[PDB]
Amino acid sequence: AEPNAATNYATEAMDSLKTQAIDLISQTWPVVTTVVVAGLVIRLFKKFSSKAV
Amino acid sequence: AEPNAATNYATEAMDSLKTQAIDLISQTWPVVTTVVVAGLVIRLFKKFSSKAV
Repeated sequence: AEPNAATNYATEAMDSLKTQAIDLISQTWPVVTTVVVAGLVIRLFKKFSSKAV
Repeated sequence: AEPNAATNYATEAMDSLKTQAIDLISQTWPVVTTVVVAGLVIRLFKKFSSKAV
């Protein structure tokens, strides 16, 4: 009753904070994917210079 | 006889005041239990923010 109804409202804002934290981390994934675009494209250019040496 | 019968009527209202004071304190216990519902639910939310830091 007393802590049961209090944990019903608390669980509602906790699951909206779980879904919106998964959205914020979904903006993190494409940013580190673009950092790996600089790593793979620049390091393939280093393969151009080393292979011609 | 004289203070003995006087203390019989006085003891009757004293034991009705003991039982009804135990009832009034039984309304006090669930009110401080709801204050501990704010302490444990709010302080578990503070555990959410501190654990993500």
